[PDB]
Amino acid sequence: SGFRKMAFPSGKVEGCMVQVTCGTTTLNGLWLDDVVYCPRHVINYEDLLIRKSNHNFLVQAGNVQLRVIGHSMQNCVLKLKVDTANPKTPKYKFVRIQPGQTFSVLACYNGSPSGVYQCAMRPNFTIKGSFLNGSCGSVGFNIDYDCVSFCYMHHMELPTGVHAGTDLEGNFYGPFVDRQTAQAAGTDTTITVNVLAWLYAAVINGDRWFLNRFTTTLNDFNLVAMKYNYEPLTQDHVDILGPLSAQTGIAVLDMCASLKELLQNGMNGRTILGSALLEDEFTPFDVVRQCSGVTF
Amino acid sequence: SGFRKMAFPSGKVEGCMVQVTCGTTTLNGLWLDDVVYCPRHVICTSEDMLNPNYEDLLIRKSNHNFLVQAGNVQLRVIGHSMQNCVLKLKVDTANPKTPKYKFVRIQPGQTFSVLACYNGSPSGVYQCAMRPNFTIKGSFLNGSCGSVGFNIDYDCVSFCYMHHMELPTGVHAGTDLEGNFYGPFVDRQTAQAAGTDTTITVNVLAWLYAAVINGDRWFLNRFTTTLNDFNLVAMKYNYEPLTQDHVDILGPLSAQTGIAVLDMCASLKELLQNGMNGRTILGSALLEDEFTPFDVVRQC
Ligand SMILES: NC(=O)c1ccc2cncc(NC(=O)Cc3cccc(Cl)c3)c2c1
Ligand SMILES: [Cl-]
Repeated sequence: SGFRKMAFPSGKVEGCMVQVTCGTTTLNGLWLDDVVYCPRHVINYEDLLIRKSNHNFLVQAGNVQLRVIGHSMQNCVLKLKVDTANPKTPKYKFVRIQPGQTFSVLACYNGSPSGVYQCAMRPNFTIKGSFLNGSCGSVGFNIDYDCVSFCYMHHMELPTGVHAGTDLEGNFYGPFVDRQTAQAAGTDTTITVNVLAWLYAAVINGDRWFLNRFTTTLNDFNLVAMKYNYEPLTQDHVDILGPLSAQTGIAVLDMCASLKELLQNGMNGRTILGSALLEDEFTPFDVVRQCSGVTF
Repeated sequence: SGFRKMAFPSGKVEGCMVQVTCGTTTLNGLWLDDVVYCPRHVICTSEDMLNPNYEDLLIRKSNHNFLVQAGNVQLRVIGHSMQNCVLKLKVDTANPKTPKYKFVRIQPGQTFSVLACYNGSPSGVYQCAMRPNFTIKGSFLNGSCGSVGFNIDYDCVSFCYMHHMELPTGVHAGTDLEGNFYGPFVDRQTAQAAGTDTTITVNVLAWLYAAVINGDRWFLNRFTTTLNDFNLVAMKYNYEPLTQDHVDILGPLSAQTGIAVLDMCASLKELLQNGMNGRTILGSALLEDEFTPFDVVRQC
């Protein structure tokens, strides 16, 4: 029993964190095999990069200085070729995630990991993280068996306190650019399929006060979701929720009628899994994994 | 900016998790140097759990009855001893991945990270607090016994909790790494219940200071309070009494924000009276009590 916001064990990623210094700027890098990946803003980026030599980039792995022997740019990520392969390199892939998907973040400062938290890629492509100055280059990831799938690298904080970054191939999530200019996060929405998954997790843990005898059509629910700044629920989301529906005996559209009643009438002084708000940062897969105990 | 429930990086603890099997029971052990620490209830059957005599059960065991597995390697047990509710299995190999560590006993209100494990394999990490009633509101399934709680301040891992059992309300009970339980609990399947829980007042105050540091002041008011009047009101909402030690501990956050502790106590009194009125504080519609004054200073 119990339901916590749970991150993946961070050990496989900790063994990859390094410090990258270029001039006055110090940030974090990801050392995989013989390449160190970091935000290109550590340095017209092609014009700024052509003026740099390998010895201008100082890379520190623990108390050891790594020698940079090459450098190249891929989108908004700088790739520093080093003379030593990371002996701690885990099995890994670079994957691009979609809004609504969750991942763990290993927040780092000076190439030293300080904390790990779980979060979701918001529908507006920002993340509600917890980062201070020096956190740039911190990474987001998921784990599948023994394979680490790197999905995010931190680049900047927006004026509202939310965060923006890229996949590990340097492509930004969202309409952001890596420079000091007027940029704002778009109006955010609630991840509907995730709220539904969290309602199924509450039923599994013995919280059934919000259940009702009613059902709804997907069209009627989507009109209600549009009214309350909730993302549209598609047939794919309904299919994905299938296992949780079979486990609890509550049809997905039956759980939508509960969500509709919660949106129109509130919680009435009650909580669900210790929360007075509807939680949207647990995917259907996170709920099944936390209520089954899958290990890495 | 931002404020998240943040756990310590778990790598130093992952390299210590092993699987301990005794007969039909399989649970987790903590491998530090040449000793594997695990709940002594690994020697029990489900029947034995009503009134186990651990000394009588342990004397019937030999070293080869305990199967210890570290990854794909079987460790050889060369000795065994019991210390309170923890079993200490001497093994023939020192853990090469043993970090710098200490065993510390924490007090209610203190927070720590938990590395939840099954079959000696880590599955997840979360942050939690030792409740005033000595239970933890964890997320643990069958097989999670032996999972550990820790803090990593600087490069030293301070182990403070080992998971032993789930109570009927879904909350969890365990021991420090010397095998002494937190709370009036016993490793017996006897009728045991968590005492009435309360809110950790010093932690809610710390979290209100974190909100002010992140730019939010909507909840502040022009009033102050005496410590006694604050306690008379807060105890009516099931809040723990605030002591002079708590007021002293909040000193740095008071100096940073310019809001005296007893003025912050007056905003807390008002929040309990009024509720939030559709507003949130650091993305929460409830008053959060699982961040200590130390966690707020560390994260903000
Ligand atoms: N499904 C379960 O059996 C279950 C679920 C969540 C569980 C979460 N934590 C622990 C489990 N087990 C026990 O508490 C074992 C036990 C029993 C009595 C006395 C002691 Cl000291 C130990 C858990 C089991
Ligand atoms: Cl303590």
